[PDB]
Amino acid sequence: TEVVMENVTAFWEEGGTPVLKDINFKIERGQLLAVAGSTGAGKTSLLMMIMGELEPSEGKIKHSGRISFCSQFSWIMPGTIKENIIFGVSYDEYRYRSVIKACQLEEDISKFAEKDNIVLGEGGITLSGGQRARISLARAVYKDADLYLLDSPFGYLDVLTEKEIFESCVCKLMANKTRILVTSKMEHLKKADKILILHEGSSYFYGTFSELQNLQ
Ligand SMILES: O=c1ccn([C@H]2C[C@H](O)[C@@H](COP(=O)(O)OP(=O)(O)OP(=O)(O)O)O2)c(=O)[nH]1
Ligand SMILES: [Mg+2]
Repeated sequence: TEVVMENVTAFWEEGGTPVLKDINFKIERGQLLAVAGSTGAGKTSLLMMIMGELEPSEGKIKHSGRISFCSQFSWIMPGTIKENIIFGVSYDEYRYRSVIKACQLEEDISKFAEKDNIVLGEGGITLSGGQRARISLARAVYKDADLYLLDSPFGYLDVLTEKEIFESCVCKLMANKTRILVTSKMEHLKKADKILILHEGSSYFYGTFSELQNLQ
């Protein structure tokens, strides 16, 4: 097992409403967990618990290894698009090119005369929301880690682009890696090894897409 939550309850504020209530799941090494649910349901908070920024009041948690986290709020720091993606990690041409292809960024980059040395975050180019989201995803996927926490990374993307990048990046490029993906899209739940649907902190559903279809 790579990540376990067992009867986890947690609070951001002592004496408040629990942000997570009796949460249970298990991910084996290399599997994909999809975490779904409405705004405020506790999805980012669950990721924060895995990253150690929120401790459980009840229950047990297991996880080891390096984490790579992709925030639901895309961000850019001053520097080239290549510097933003490798972001202090050692550079390898093949690895970098595999990530930008999987994130459909080779298309965007090929159109600039400076190519991967185009400068971001310094008042020149103003990136679209979709461009910033794919750069942020690429940054998180480039990092070598044992666990990838991808919090709603497909912001500003149309449904076909989202589908293509989910398949090329999350399913193929990252096929060997333990992944938690916060997402609500049907294909992503169908392809995940397990699904956790949160509602107001509680487990609305936990199991597989097939199990949910069998309840209809
Ligand atoms: O530092 C924090 C983060 C969250 N909350 C609260 C706000 C909210 O009532 C609850 C759930 O927030 P979360 O960000 O975990 O929800 P989400 O499922 O990620 O919502 P969204 O889909 O809008 O990202 O946790 C806090 O009090 N403090
Ligand atoms: Mg969130």
